[PDB]
Amino acid sequence: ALWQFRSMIKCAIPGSHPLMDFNNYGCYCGLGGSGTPVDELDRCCETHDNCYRDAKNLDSCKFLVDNPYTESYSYSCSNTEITCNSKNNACEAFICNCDRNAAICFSKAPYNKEHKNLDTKKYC
Ligand SMILES: C[C@H](CCC(=O)NCCS(=O)(=O)O)[C@H]1CC[C@H]2[C@@H]3[C@H](O)C[C@@H]4C[C@H](O)CC[C@]4(C)[C@H]3CC[C@]12C
Ligand SMILES: [Ca+2]
Repeated sequence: ALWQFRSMIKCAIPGSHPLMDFNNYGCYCGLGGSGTPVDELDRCCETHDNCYRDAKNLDSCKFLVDNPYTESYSYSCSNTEITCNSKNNACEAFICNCDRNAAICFSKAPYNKEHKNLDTKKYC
């Protein structure tokens, strides 16, 4: 679920709490998404959006109001190391992994301040 995703991100990137703020990043980091990713970090979010999209397509899965972000799963954090609980059901496991991959992608991408709260109606 969204809040778990936030938590999962702080795990892989400690000094990140202040960035989940009211803000949004690039063309895909936030909700919706349109046009083309503006950089590596934004591409991570686009990839994550496509991942959720694949989840919504699994005929064996149905999420509340078709929003994978509502799906709560179980996961644990070690030393910035994320582990998805094997007890999660198939649908939850897919989401957990999407969130995990994104968290890892985020930790490796550069953060470009000029993309914070980018005017999406203009540049996306
Ligand atoms: C993980 C990211 C932090 C940047 C950063 O500190 N990089 C450091 C890199 S390095 O260590 O210096 O290499 C932040 C940037 C904007 C954040 C996103 C935005 O705040 C929009 C969204 C807010 C929601 O509460 C959670 C998902 C949501 C989609 C956030 C995921 C985390 C992001 C992608
Ligand atoms: Ca659940």
